Amino acid sequence: RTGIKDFYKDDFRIGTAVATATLTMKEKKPLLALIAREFNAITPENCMKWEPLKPQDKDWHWEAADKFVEFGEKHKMYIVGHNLVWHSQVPKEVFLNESGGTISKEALTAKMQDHIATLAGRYKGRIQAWDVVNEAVEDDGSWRKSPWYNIMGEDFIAKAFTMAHEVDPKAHLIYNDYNTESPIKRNFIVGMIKNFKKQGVPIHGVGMQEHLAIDGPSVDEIEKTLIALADAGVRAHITELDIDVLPSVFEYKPERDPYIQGLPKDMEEKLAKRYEDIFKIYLKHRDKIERVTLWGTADNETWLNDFPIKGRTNYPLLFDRNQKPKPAYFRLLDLKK
Repeated sequence: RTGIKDFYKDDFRIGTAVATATLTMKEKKPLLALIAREFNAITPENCMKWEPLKPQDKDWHWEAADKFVEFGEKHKMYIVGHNLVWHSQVPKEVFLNESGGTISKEALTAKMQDHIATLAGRYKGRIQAWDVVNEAVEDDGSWRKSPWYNIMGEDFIAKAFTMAHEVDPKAHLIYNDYNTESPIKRNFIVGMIKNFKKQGVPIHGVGMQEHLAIDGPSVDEIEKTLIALADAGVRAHITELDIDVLPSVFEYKPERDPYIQGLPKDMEEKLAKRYEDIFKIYLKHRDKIERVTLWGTADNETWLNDFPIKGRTNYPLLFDRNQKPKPAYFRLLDLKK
């Protein structure tokens, strides 16, 4: 019982996000060992996305992704495949023909299916969960006007899952999305999910990205999302969990980056209290959740350091800039003691 994964077995798997640099650099070895000690599930940050894996939709770059999957099997990880079909980080050449004007519905369908057949096929039986479709719902309670939707309709989701289930029938198919605590967006998602599953579409689970803030959203809305998803027939997945502790709502300002010198004790405790309250709800509905994954291991590798404002110093994860366990981490351990 050494890592946080051992404390949370019999409940749900504790995962993290693995960067490409961690796999292709020998000086990032301590990070790899740190992940193997603490987590029992992994998710590729970028190496399995369309553009980084297949730039201009031409030649594949399996190298980075292969080292990821191999690392997972080397430690018996719950390997998650990140993004088969996403609206972002996808080459423009995909949504256009050989002219190239706007591609047709049938031709684009072939591109999506060929991509799935190749990507999911290469790691068939070696990947436990796939992020089939991601962020298909607009935050205003409607369909996202992506090229995927505007051309193939909304049924591109139904086809992506169907194709993936044919390619790798043992993989747990997942629909991922953010802002799932927003009722108007959550209702649209659950409704969409229920409609597809009724039509035979193999949707096994729905992923909550859980890009939460230090203040909100509340644990009540988080709980309601868990209940709504459970009643939808799918399994709950926490996919990209992180806690933004910086003032939000861009241009850099000395006042909106007030923790350059470090994170104060009252902030460390407010963050510890935050993570604790969230996991309290997770443990309450442990039978609904299959996996809880934090988007990164240490604070130095978070995307929130440079987004939405570049140059800031953020503390969203369980480990700090020096790979040391933060009070929030131990706070989560005490829950299972």
